[PDB]
Amino acid sequence: ILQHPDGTVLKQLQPPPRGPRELEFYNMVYAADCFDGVLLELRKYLPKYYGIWSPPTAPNDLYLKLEDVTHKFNKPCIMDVKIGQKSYDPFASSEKIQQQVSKYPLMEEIGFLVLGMRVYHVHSDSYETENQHYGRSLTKETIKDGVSRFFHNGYCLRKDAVAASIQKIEKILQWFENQKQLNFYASSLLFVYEGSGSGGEVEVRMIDFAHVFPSNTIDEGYVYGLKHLISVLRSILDN
Ligand SMILES: Nc1ncnc2c1ncn2[C@@H]1O[C@H](COP(=O)(O)OP(=O)(O)O)[C@@H](O)[C@H]1O
Ligand SMILES: O=P(O)(O)O[C@@H]1[C@H](O)[C@H](O)[C@@H](OP(=O)(O)O)[C@H](OP(=O)(O)O)[C@H]1O
Ligand SMILES: [Mg+2]
Ligand SMILES: [Mg+2]
Repeated sequence: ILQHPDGTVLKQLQPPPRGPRELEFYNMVYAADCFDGVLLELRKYLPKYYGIWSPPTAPNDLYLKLEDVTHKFNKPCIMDVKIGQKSYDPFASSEKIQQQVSKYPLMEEIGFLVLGMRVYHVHSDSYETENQHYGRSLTKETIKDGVSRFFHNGYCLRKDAVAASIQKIEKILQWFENQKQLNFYASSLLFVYEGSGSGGEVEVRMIDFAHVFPSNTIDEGYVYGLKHLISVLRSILDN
């Protein structure tokens, strides 16, 4: 992921089949001649898409040019949460299924996995980061405090950002409850709030679409993960 001063990011296409699939997902959603109401609504929850991009001198090197969801923030606090009960897709091999379940064998039970966070601490004007091993170490007993950490700025819990997050996730859940044409595996929600007195800006966007597939069913694992995440955030409001 390359961050560009124009308010965009360039995401390098992953090797096939993942990179090509993510490209085609964005092309499908953002097709200029799209009149599918489901897809037009989905656009609101994705980074804006500016098409495929390559360097002028390197047509081989393929990127997606996307809105930088963090651009409007002064001190963005960022968390990436993988959503669903399964982080492997319908065409995964036995080995891949085993790999993915072994990365986090609680995915079926919890329905989400924190991939990382970067949190602004007001007292020290500095960021604290957690890597992939943080979320993979969370259990049912520790998931609430694990998530809470994202919203704690060193002196208080940002319940404003928690409540805003619930409200934005709820609109995404509504979209999911009103479509049966796409299932999303190994995709994430990106949470951003303002760390730096009306810093009430919050973003929750869907990202990472290397494993989205056509379907004829509600995405039940995704819905389960969103509901559980909402449940956890709601309990944090009682702290
Ligand atoms: N559109 C975006 N705006 C801001 N940050 C982004 C955006 N897309 C990705 N990122 C950041 O880059 C990280 C990795 O991007 P992602 O699409 O998940 O790639 P990967 O397929 O390598 O997991 C995310 O966790 C997020 O912090
Ligand atoms: O973050 P880590 O610990 O390196 O582990 C990776 C992580 O689970 C990725 O989400 C996954 O890609 P997919 O979500 O696309 O499966 C990747 O699979 P890969 O090794 O097959 O790329 C894993 O190696
Ligand atoms: Mg990702
Ligand atoms: Mg990915």
